[PDB]
Amino acid sequence: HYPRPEGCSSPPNAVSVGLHMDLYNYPYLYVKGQCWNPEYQDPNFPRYGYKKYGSFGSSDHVNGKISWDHNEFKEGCKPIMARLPTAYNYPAKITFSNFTMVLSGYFKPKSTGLYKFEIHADDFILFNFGSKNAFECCNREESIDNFGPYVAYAMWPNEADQELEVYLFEDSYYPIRLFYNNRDYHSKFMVGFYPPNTEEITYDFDGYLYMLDDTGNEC
Ligand SMILES: CC(=O)N[C@@H]1[C@@H](O)[C@H](O[C@@H]2O[C@H](CO)[C@H](O)[C@H](O)[C@H]2O)[C@@H](CO)O[C@H]1O
Ligand SMILES: [Ca+2]
Ligand SMILES: [Cl-]
Repeated sequence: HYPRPEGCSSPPNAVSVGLHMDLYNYPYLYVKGQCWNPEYQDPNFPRYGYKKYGSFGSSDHVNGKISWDHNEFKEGCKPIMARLPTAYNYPAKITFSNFTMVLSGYFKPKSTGLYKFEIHADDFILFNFGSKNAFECCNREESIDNFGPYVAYAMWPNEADQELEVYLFEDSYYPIRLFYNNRDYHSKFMVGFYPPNTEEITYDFDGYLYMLDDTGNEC
């Protein structure tokens, strides 16, 4: 039985394009008995530990080509400044070597059918999906950390590749929450999907990602 998660409904004027992003500090234990912080492994971390170093940035309308694979860095145990893809509407360089990111909003299928998602993580990616898994319809800011058991849990090195299948409907916006951490050095945040009856994967979310107003009525 393919999973069939709950979605949301909204009048078009209450809909805007793209996801919300918040960026959080994630320090090294030390910079110039390993150097990187193992905190990200604690089970309380994705629920509330991820905020305890404070945040440093946010953006909105995050759309299109949101994945990356940064494997060019030469040095470990050291903060390295680099830019996010332009999909993030976030101009400043970040400590790509060590940071945490949460992306939330809604995935809207273009056709009713079965979707397969594929994620590849360095270091850590969590995938929550559905009004009863990610967050409440039209109440994203209040319920953002009330997510359920993960639909996918990818951690480098040993659990770094994951996939999942969900059956989805044209007329519904599905709450979606993507948690990413880099503890150190190289950074990979790859979230792709296969639409229904489609053999080739895509990493372009353009036309699929939306935000609804936080009215709180289930819309
Ligand atoms: C070339 C090499 O082996 N460099 C090592 C790093 O692998 C290692 O850091 C880890 O790198 C992996 C990717 O392979 C991953 O991104 C981890 O997050 C990261 O900690 C590092 C140990 O601190 O030493 C480098 O020299
Ligand atoms: Ca890493
Ligand atoms: Cl659900």
